[PDB]
Amino acid sequence: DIIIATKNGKVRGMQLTVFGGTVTAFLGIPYAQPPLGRLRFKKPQSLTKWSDIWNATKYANSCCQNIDQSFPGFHGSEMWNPNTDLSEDCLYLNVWIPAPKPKNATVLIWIYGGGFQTGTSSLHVYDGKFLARVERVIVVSMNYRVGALGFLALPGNPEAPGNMGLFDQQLALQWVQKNIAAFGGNPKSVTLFGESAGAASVSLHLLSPGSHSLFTRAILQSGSFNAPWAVTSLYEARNRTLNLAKLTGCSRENETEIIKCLRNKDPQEILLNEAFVVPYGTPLSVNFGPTVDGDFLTDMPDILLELGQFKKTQILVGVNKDEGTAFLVYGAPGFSKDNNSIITRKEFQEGLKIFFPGVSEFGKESILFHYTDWVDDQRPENYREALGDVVGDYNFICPALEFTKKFSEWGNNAFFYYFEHRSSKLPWPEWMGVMHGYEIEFVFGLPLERRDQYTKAEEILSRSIVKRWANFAKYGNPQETQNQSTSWPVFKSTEQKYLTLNTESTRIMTKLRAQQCRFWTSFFPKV
Ligand SMILES: *[C@@H]1O[C@H](CO[C@@H]2O[C@@H](C)[C@@H](O)[C@@H](O)[C@@H]2O)[C@@H](O[C@@H]2O[C@H](CO)[C@@H](O)[C@H](O)[C@H]2NC(C)=O)[C@H](O)[C@H]1NC(C)=O
Ligand SMILES: *[C@@H]1O[C@H](CO[C@@H]2O[C@@H](C)[C@@H](O)[C@@H](O)[C@@H]2O)[C@@H](O[C@@H]2O[C@H](CO)[C@@H](O)[C@H](O)[C@H]2NC(C)=O)[C@H](O)[C@H]1NC(C)=O
Ligand SMILES: *[C@@H]1O[C@H](CO[C@@H]2O[C@@H](C)[C@@H](O)[C@@H](O)[C@@H]2O)[C@@H](O[C@@H]2O[C@H](CO)[C@@H](O)[C@H](O)[C@H]2NC(C)=O)[C@H](O)[C@H]1NC(C)=O
Ligand SMILES: O=C(NC[C@H](O)CNCC1CCCCC1)C(c1ccccc1)c1ccccc1
Ligand SMILES: *[C@@H]1O[C@H](CO[C@@H]2O[C@@H](C)[C@@H](O)[C@@H](O)[C@@H]2O)[C@@H](O)[C@H](O)[C@H]1NC(C)=O
Ligand SMILES: *[C@@H]1O[C@H](CO)[C@@H](O)[C@H](O)[C@H]1NC(C)=O
Ligand SMILES: *[C@@H]1O[C@H](CO)[C@@H](O)[C@H](O)[C@H]1NC(C)=O
Ligand SMILES: [Cl-]
Ligand SMILES: [Cl-]
Ligand SMILES: [Cl-]
Ligand SMILES: [Cl-]
Ligand SMILES: [Cl-]
Ligand SMILES: [Cl-]
Ligand SMILES: [Cl-]
Ligand SMILES: [Cl-]
Ligand SMILES: [Cl-]
Ligand SMILES: [Cl-]
Ligand SMILES: [Cl-]
Ligand SMILES: [Cl-]
Ligand SMILES: [Cl-]
Ligand code: NA
Ligand code: NA
Repeated sequence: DIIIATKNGKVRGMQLTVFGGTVTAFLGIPYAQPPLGRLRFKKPQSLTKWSDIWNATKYANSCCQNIDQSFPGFHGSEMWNPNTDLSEDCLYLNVWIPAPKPKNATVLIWIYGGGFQTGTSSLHVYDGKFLARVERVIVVSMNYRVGALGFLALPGNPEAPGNMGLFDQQLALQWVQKNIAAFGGNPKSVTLFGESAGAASVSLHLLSPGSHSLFTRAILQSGSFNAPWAVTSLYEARNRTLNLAKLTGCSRENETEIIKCLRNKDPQEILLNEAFVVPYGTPLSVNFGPTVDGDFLTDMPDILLELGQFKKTQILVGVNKDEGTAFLVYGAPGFSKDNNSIITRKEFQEGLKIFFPGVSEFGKESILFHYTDWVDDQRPENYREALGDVVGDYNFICPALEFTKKFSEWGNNAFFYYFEHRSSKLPWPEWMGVMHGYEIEFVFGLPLERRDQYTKAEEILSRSIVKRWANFAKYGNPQETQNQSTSWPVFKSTEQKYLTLNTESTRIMTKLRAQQCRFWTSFFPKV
């Protein structure tokens, strides 16, 4: 029996057998008053002390969210849907500590993605027990509010100030500072890592002054705040808030009377209405996301990045080879996970209208012009691969690259990776390649489980990635120093070296997607 005295009370964990060893898991520790009733849409409130032994032996409720129902019964989509009950009462976190108890272990804090509308820390691919067992770090992950319940914005109004889900994250980082030493953890050695909207979240903690003292280093997988989907403007946010008010019958004149009316609405009413607050949205539609609230985020983050206004520390940043492919089968005409998705020039043009709905004809033409000059015009995959590249370069790869160049220009070490391995267990079709989100299982060491039917070469690749991530968190330097590994050079703004992650030869390359990213980063924002 394993009871720890946290600052708010005693929690009891459970014992886990992992690779002939043991991990102690604390699942579902609460870190805030449940944001219910009059607390819905507010910032999270501190938790009152309990005098019993809290039983932290099962994953807690997931936060209210809409489910991906586009492919019922398909593991490729459903692996991402919540695996606990949905509830507003969802502000809980998990802790995996090595056995026996460490003395001063580095802590890894995971922040999941999901487009800021979905996600949960209880997902199988976020199980931190392998990192605890293998690298003797402490893995922490938290649930945070998402969708309108987490990011509805009436800027300046504390009844719904925006960025509540980011403050949920922040309060959990504070829990680790106040409590993790009781678990064997070193609160002075905390590395945030996250993927997609989780990665964008991590980058925003690098800008928020309130999070500066709550972590040491940061890892950003397939995401950063300067990606076009990551920050809702004050314009759209209030137009989206106001729409939601109309759809729910809550249009009032006193701006607080609106919030009051959305608080007697059942969570389902709010959820089913989030889809329509945007007139013509995209598959990547972040209906309710981070805004410039003037509390968590003091200015527009592009300006903060550009003028060096962020925590000075090391970062590890990276992207996958085919970020853009997953989105094509959520709306692009002619695409389907159940065929090879050979699309015509006309279908490609229609696809740009889907992903760039309010962009001018000239802007859409300029995308076509940059991506439709190929070596071979007979190649029938040409338009199919071009549209995936368009979506991935615009939405993920070029913003991550630009974040890395700009962040490192202020003098910190940065490490950039290009993940190009397609999991042998990937349930999506082959033409979709190295998809968005399918490095995560390698980062968490799932292929280290010999029973799970990954190949040997994947166990090795995961084993090395896990080492490099752990060395990064522990030492600010993501090297594998023992097994004659390729040395990972720092990403400098001149040479822009990066490391490729794959099962064969890990190489050092320069200036990833240079041509494509000059278009997206220099020319396209003019249109
Ligand atoms: C746990 O270790 C810390 C030292 O942390 C080091 O620095 C961090 C930035 C991180 O990178 C870790 O890997 C390092 O191990 C100890 O902190 C010291 O505390 C004493 C007070 O007793 C203080 O005088 C020292 O200045 C601190 N050292 C540093 C480097 O800041 C802490 O005591 C250790 N905890 C336990 C329980 O042993
Ligand atoms: C700001 O919001 C308006 C209002 O959104 C419309 O009504 C909501 C209830 C929701 O159902 C949305 O999908 C609706 O679009 C939007 O502009 C509207 O555009 C549509 C047609 O595209 C049409 O209803 C009206 O022309 C507009 N509604 C008005 C004027 O009330 C759009 O999101 C934003 N419009 C502007 C001008 O900023
Ligand atoms: C690939 O499939 C898409 C999607 O069509 C559906 O899925 C298929 C697997 C099959 O079950 C079809 O019967 C389904 O309709 C095809 O796109 C459709 O194309 C037809 C005619 O070209 C058109 O009428 C539909 O509107 C299209 N639907 C969508 C969602 O785009 C596409 O033609 C298939 N491509 C190849 C190369 O086989
Ligand atoms: O992740 C989103 N929404 C939550 C959805 O319940 C689940 N996602 C679909 C999965 C399919 C394969 C890998 C990716 C996840 C959304 C998004 C928006 C902005 C940035 C990143 C992601 C999105 C993702 C894929 C396709 C369409 C939309
Ligand atoms: C919390 O859970 C306890 C679980 O029962 C046993 O507790 C320890 C001693 C281990 O042996 C464990 O494996 C067992 O399952 C309950 O005894 C206790 O009443 C519970 N308390 C609350 C408040 O739910
Ligand atoms: C809106 O209602 C709140 C609560 O009663 C009140 O404090 C505020 O002054 C009202 N605003 C206006 C403009 O009347
Ligand atoms: C290095 O190789 C040895 C070979 O036995 C293996 O046990 C070990 O896990 C490897 N280490 C890393 C970090 O890959
Ligand atoms: Cl719960
Ligand atoms: Cl519910
Ligand atoms: Cl599961
Ligand atoms: Cl899986
Ligand atoms: Cl490539
Ligand atoms: Cl052509
Ligand atoms: Cl061009
Ligand atoms: Cl998988
Ligand atoms: Cl093919
Ligand atoms: Cl070299
Ligand atoms: Cl390239
Ligand atoms: Cl250059
Ligand atoms: Cl150009
Ligand atoms: Na390339
Ligand atoms: Na141009």
